[PDB]
Order: sequence, then C-alpha cells, then structure tokens
Amino acid sequence: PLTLRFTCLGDRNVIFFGPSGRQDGFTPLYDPSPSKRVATVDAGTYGLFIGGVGMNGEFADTIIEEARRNRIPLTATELSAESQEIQERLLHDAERQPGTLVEIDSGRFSRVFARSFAYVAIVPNTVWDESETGKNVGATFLHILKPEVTPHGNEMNDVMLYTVAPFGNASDSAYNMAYKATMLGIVGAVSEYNKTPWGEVKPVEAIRLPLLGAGHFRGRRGLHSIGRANAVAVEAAITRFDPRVELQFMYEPSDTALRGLMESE
Ligand SMILES: Nc1ncnc2c1ncn2[C@@H]1O[C@H](COP(=O)(O)OP(=O)(O)OC[C@H]2O[C@@H](O)[C@H](O)[C@@H]2O)[C@@H](O)[C@H]1O
Repeated sequence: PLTLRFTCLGDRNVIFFGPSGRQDGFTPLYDPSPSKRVATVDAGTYGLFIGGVGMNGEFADTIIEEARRNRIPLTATELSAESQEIQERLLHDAERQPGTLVEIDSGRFSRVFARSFAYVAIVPNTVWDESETGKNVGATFLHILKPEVTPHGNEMNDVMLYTVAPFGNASDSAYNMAYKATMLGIVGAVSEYNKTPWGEVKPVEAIRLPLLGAGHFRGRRGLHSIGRANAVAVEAAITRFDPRVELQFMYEPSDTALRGLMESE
C-alpha cells in the first residue's frame, strides 16, 4: 500500500496499490480482515446492471459466491435484473433531485441489498452530450449489502458503489466534464451517506477506486489523458466536499492513476 500525501488535495493521504499475487495483478475488491469499512467502486455500465466482465464481473462473482456459501439461491441473471431495476428507479429520483442523496429500502424485497442509495452531482446529458460518452454516465449508487452476501463474511465489507464512466472516444471537453461529474457523484454519495443515520452507524471511511474508463470504455483514448481526467476530477471532488474518507486506487499495469496525480502534484 503505497501511501502518498498530496498537496493539491489539501494534505490528504492517498493510497496506490502495486501488483498482487495474481496473473492480472488486480487489487482485491475487499480485504479478508480489514480494519476500515472500505466501500469499493464498481466500474458500472450503461445498462446499470451488475454483471458482465471486467471489474463489474468481479462484483457479481463475489456477491454470488458468498450467497451460495450462505446457501442463498442467487444466480447471475437474478442479480443483473434485480440490480438494474433498483438502480434504474433510484436514477430516476436522483435525476429528479440533483445533488441530493435519494434512497429506497431494498432490504424489504432483496436477498442482496439491505439498503440502496443514489446521488447525481450533475444531470446526465446536460453538461455533455451522451452521444459521445454513452448514457447514464456520472450516475452513482451506494448499496449496503446484507450480511449473507458480504465479502469474506466480514461486517466491514458491507458497502459498495456503482458508477458509469465516460467512453474514451468522447471529446476531451465532454470526457473531462463527465469524469469530474463521475467523481463528484462517488464522493458526494459517500459524503451525503455518512450524514445519514445509517452513516453514523456504518460510516464509510475509505473508497477503493479502479481507474474508471480505463478498461473496455477506453476505446482509442490514451491512458495518460485518463490519468489527467482522473486527477483533475479528484481535486475538484476533494475541494467540493472536503471529505474525511481515504481514497484508494487499485492497481493496473500502467500505473497512470498515480502518474496523472503526480502531474497534478
Ligand atoms: N477483475 C478485475 N478486477 C479488478 N480490476 C479490473 C478487473 N478487470 C479490469 N480491471 C481494471 O479496473 C478498471 C476498470 O475495468 P473495466 O470495468 O473492465 O473497465 P470499464 O471501462 O470501467 O468498464 C467497461 C465494462 O467493463 C464492465 O466492468 C462493465 O460491465 C463495463 O461494461 C481498469 O483499470 C482495469 O485495468
């Protein structure tokens, strides 16, 4: 865990994982024995469902394995549908009221989610043209996981986030604006959540971020430009909310989450 204090983030300690004992080197979504409640961010898709491949595929696999371990019938198709319907409705309310943490008690009708939230810092398809970025970009959700689907059966791994990153082929104008909107949403949701009663009890105290839009949403875009877009976004979000939480950046071979912020440094 490479810890570096960043002056442009107002003297905040940011973590940067190196490679791991994997063929891919990816950081694990959640730790086996964490000291903090770490909410990992799902690199979501336009369909707003949990599944598919990449990092979105990991979340599904992890949730389902833990579900089957606790002898809860949960298939990939059920998780995809149940998560899409929820995040579809929460998106509707979030867009009705930008900059406000909407909510539904998913626990009443869910084997997976105890409680689900959403937050939209900027209405999709206003500041940018979604024809360039894809739809529902910037949207962000926060789910509290029921104990039976909680990674490694650990009470602290009971929070996740889900966001949709801009497609790389978007204009630098549209891309950077979508990326900051995306980051404001993540930090905003956690900020606003920690102010809720559930936040007092189960406060998020760190955020595990992948390099958003650096996988299948990269297209023809260069990883440097993404490191910039990410660096600028974090600066604004930190300046916006002045958050107490700790940012953690997962590992990918190019290490551009760090290089970009070093440029911002
Ligand atoms: N299993 C994985 N675990 C951890 N990190 C991963 C994994 N696979 C890729 N990554 C890395 O996480 C970041 C995001 O990965 P992706 O989700 O593949 O890229 P993204 O453009 O954000 O998402 C595109 C597509 O992939 C699905 O996750 C999702 O359904 C979306 O449609 C990238 O930096 C990538 O290196």
